[PDB]
Amino acid sequence: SKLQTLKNELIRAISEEKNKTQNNFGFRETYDQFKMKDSAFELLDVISDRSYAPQLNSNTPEAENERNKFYALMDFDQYKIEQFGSIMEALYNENQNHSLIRELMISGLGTQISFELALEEINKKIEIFNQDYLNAKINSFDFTMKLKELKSKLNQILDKRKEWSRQADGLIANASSNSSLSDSKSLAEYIKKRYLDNMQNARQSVLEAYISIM
Repeated sequence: SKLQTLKNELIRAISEEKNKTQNNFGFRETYDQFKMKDSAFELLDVISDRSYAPQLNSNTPEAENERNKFYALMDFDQYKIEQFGSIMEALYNENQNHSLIRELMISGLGTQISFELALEEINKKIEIFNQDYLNAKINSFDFTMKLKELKSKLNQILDKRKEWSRQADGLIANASSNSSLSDSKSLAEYIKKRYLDNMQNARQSVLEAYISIM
């Protein structure tokens, strides 16, 4: 079966992606939350009743789970997270950078949440469609188009989650050596000009991809 190949490919790819997002492997959050406890994580409440959405830096298990999505965004790579946290900490000095910091954390954490919801959405749709085909509600051509399109959305979200991640690498390569030694304004300006739009667009793209699967 060409069809069974396609479907199994997909189910495996979704699985591996799902294992990733988890596989801490004894990854441990540092005590200062990679320099973001008293900076970036202070500027937001948990993204995923809303009065009880804890501060993202708090000692609650829901804030920890959310911070763990940020670290998944950065592949549980502790020094990359630290290098990003330290630029956030440099920016936090001037309260006029705070809304940039918040915007940056929304683009990233937002990218990861939509990513993981989309993986789950794709999985659900494969299952529904397979039953529909098992129940002979749909033929193999319809099942194949659906799977192809699901597969294409998977590729869009992977590429875009990676797009964000490389934005973050660029900024780290430039600024994690010296951010707290730099003019804060120039550092903010650099980020806005080089990185912010690419980050926000990675986020929108992944978001719209997830929306288009439901």
